Amino acid sequence: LDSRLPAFRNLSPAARLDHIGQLLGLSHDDVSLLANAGALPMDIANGMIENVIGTFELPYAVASNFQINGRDVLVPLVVEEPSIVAAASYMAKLARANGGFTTSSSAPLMHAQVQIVGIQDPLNARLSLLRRKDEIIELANRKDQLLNSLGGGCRDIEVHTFADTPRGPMLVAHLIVDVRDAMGANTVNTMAEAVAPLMEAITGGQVRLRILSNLADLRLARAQVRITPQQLETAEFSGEAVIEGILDAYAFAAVDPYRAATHNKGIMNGIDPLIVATGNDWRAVEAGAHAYACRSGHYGSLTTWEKDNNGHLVGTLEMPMPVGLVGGATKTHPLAQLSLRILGVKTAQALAEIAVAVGLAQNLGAMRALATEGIQ
Amino acid sequence: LDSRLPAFRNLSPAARLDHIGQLLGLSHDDVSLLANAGALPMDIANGMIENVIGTFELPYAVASNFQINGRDVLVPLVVEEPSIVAAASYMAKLARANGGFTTSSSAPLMHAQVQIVGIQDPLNARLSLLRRKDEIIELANRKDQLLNSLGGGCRDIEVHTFADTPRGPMLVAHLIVDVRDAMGANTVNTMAEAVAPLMEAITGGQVRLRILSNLADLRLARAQVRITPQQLETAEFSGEAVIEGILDAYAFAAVDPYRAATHNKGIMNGIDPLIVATGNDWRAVEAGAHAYACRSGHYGSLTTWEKDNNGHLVGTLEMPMPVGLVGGATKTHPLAQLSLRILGVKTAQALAEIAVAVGLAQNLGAMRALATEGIQ
Ligand SMILES: CC(C)(COP(=O)([O-])OP(=O)([O-])OC[C@H]1O[C@@H](n2cnc3c(N)ncnc32)[C@H](O)[C@@H]1OP(=O)([O-])[O-])[C@@H](O)C(=O)NCCC(=O)NCCSC(=O)C[C@@](C)(O)CC(=O)[O-]
Repeated sequence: LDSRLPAFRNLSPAARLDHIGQLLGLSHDDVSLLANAGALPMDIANGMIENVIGTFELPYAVASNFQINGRDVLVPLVVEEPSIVAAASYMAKLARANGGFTTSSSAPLMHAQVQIVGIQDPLNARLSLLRRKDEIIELANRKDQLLNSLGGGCRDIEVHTFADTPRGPMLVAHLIVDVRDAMGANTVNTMAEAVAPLMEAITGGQVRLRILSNLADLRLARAQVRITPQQLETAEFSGEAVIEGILDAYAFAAVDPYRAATHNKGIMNGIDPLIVATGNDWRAVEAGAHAYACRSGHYGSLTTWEKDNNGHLVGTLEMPMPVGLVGGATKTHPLAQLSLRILGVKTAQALAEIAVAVGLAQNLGAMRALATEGIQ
Repeated sequence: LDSRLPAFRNLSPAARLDHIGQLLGLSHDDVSLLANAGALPMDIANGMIENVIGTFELPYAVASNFQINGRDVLVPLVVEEPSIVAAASYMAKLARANGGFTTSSSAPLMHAQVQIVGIQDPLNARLSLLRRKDEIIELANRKDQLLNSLGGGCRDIEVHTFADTPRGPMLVAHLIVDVRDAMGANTVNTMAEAVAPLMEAITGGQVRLRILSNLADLRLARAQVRITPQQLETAEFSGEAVIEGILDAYAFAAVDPYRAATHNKGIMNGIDPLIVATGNDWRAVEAGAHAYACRSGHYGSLTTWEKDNNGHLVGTLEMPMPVGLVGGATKTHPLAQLSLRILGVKTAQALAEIAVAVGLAQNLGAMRALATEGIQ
C-alpha cells in the first residue's frame, strides 16, 4: 500500500473515493456505502440511542501520507473544522522522509473501581483485600468466558485509600483488566459489580460505586516523529529558526495552562475524528487525555518537542487511548466497519497507535503554522 | 411549548419527527431535512474539510422534559452511545417538579494570547504594555467595527510573565474580547494579529504565538437543579438513602482523579452531543471543560452536589462554555440551523446555558444509577 495519494486534495469526492477503492481493492458494496447518502439505516440509528428523529452528517475524509512502523495506512476522519485533514497529511508527508511515525502501546488494561464507604478500619481492610487478591481475581474472571478464551481478563488488583473526605474514610479497589479488542467499559463494569459483595464481606464496608475509570493510564499509546531543518525552511525563516520557534511554542504550552489547553485541543482535533470514524466513544478518549495531562497537579502538554543531537526536531505523544474494534457503534455502523477496513487494523491497540500518530501530526502542523506566521 | 413528550420513547422516528414538527410549527421543508438522508450536500461537505470522500451519519435525537428558567425547551443531541438521551430526559422530568433548571452566564468573553520572547526585561515590558493598554485596546477594536456595533469588542488586557522557562523569559498578553454570538476564535485571532506589531514596539521583544486560548474561563455558564428524596425513592432504597449515596459519589469524585475523569466524562456525554447538533467545535468545549476542572491544582469535579437545609439534593455546574450561533459549521450545516430553530435560542450564551443544564442532568442521571441499582 502506498498512502501518498498524489493530487488527492484537488480531485472530486467521487475520484477520491475511486482511488481509495483501487488502492485497497474495496468491493462495489463498500464503495457504494460512501457514494450514496444514508449508509446508516434508520432502523439501526433508532436502536443506537433513544428518541431518534433522524440522522446528522459530518464530512468523511481520508488523511494521506501516514506511515506507522514502516507500513503505509490511510486514515479516515470525520469532523466539521477545516485545516485538520490538510495539516495531518502534510506533516505525515514530511515524517515519511525520515522513516514515518514510530509507535508502541501498553497492553489493553482498564481499571475498574470499587468504592467502599463506612469502614472504621480502612487501612487494615486494604491489607485484608490485598491478602485475598487471588480469590477476588478468580471471582472477577468467573463469568466472561469469551474474554478469558481470547486471552484477556482481570490480571491484578490495587487498593487505594482516601482517609480524609468529608463523607468519612473510603477505600477504592481497582481491578486491572485486559480487555483485548474492546474499549472495555461494559466488561469491567460487570466485573466490578460481580466482586462487590465479596469485597464487602472482606472489608465490612458498604460498596457504593462500581465503575470503570476513564483515566486509563495503564492503556497508553505512544508515537514518535522526526523532522529535519531542511524540511521546515520557509520564505521568511531558515529550518533551524522554525525549529526554535516550535520549541518556543512547546515551552509556552508546558508552563501556561491557557496555552496547554489549546495545544492539547489541537492534538484532539487529530484524534477525535478517527474515533468518530470508527464508531468509538470520543468523550472517553477526551476525558482520559485531559485528565492525564494534569496528572502532576499542573495542566500541561500531552506532546513533547525537542531538538536532538543532530539538530533534528523530534516529537512524542504518550497518552491513554481506550478504543475498540468490537462493541457498540463500531460494529453496528456500516461506515465504522468500513473505516476499520480502510485502516487495516487487527487489534484495538493497533488502532490506538494510529490515533496517537495522527494526534502528534496534527499538533506539529498547528505549531508549525503558528511559529512560521509573519508579524503583520 | 410543553416539552414533556408523553410516549415519545416508543414512537417510530417518523412519528417522533411529525410530533416535534407539530409542536414547534416546523415547515414541511424543515421536517424534510430530517425525514430524508443527505441534508448536508456533498458540495457543502467538500468545502467544510479537506480530502472528503463522503459523509458519516450519527443519530439525531431529542431529549424531552427540559425546562430552563421556567421555559420548556426541546434539546437536540447527536451521539452514538445509548442511555444518554434517556437519562437526560428522565432527570429533566424530575427537575421539572421543583422548578426545572435555573441558569445564568457571564458575558461572552474570550482570551487572545500574544506570546513575546527575546526580551531581557519581561517584567518591565509588562508594565509598559499596561501603561498603554487603552491604545492597544483601541487598536484591537479598529479591526472589527461591526462587532463593536453589535455590542462586543476588546474590553481589557492582562499580561502574564514566565521569566524563567527553559527557553528563556516569556511574556504573554491576553486580550479580553466580548465576541457576542460567535465562538470567537477567528475574531480574537484577528485582534491578536493586529496588536502584535504594537506590542513589539512597546516591549522591544519578538511576538511568536498569536492565538485564542481554549481555557475560556471568562465565558462561564451556570446551572442549578433541586431534587427531593421522594423523587429518588426506589423499592430497594429510601430517597434519603439515595441522596446520601449520591453525596458519597460526589465526594469520591472530588478526591480521586480516577473517579473525577469518569464523573466529568458523564457530564460531557450530555454536553458534547448538543455541541455536535449545533455544528459547534466539541474539541474546544472538551479542552476548556477538563482544563478548568484542574484549575485548583487538583483534577476534580465540574459539578457540585449538596443537601440543603430542607434535606433536598442540590446540584451545580459552572464551567467554560464557548459556543456560537454563527461561525463555521453552525451556519453551514443545514441541521445545525435546524437545531438552533428547535432550541429557540437567540444568543450564544442562551445556548451555553442550555448546555450546562443538560450536562448537570446527565451527571445526576449517572450518579443516581450508580448509587442505586448500579450502572448495569
Ligand atoms: C436509561 C434509564 C433512564 C432507563 O430508566 P428506567 O430504569 O427504564 O426508568 P423508566 O423506564 O421508568 O424511565 C423513566 C423516564 O426515563 C426516560 N426514559 C426512560 N427510557 C427511555 C427511552 N428508551 N427513551 C427515552 N426516554 C426514556 C423517560 O423520560 C421516562 O419517563 P416516562 O417513560 O415515565 O415518561 C435509566 O436506566 C438510567 O437513568 N440510567 C442512567 C445510567 C446511564 O446509563 N446513564 C447514561 C450515560 S453512561 C455514562 O454517563 C458514563 C458513566 C456512568 O460512567 C459516567 C459516570 O460514571 O459518572
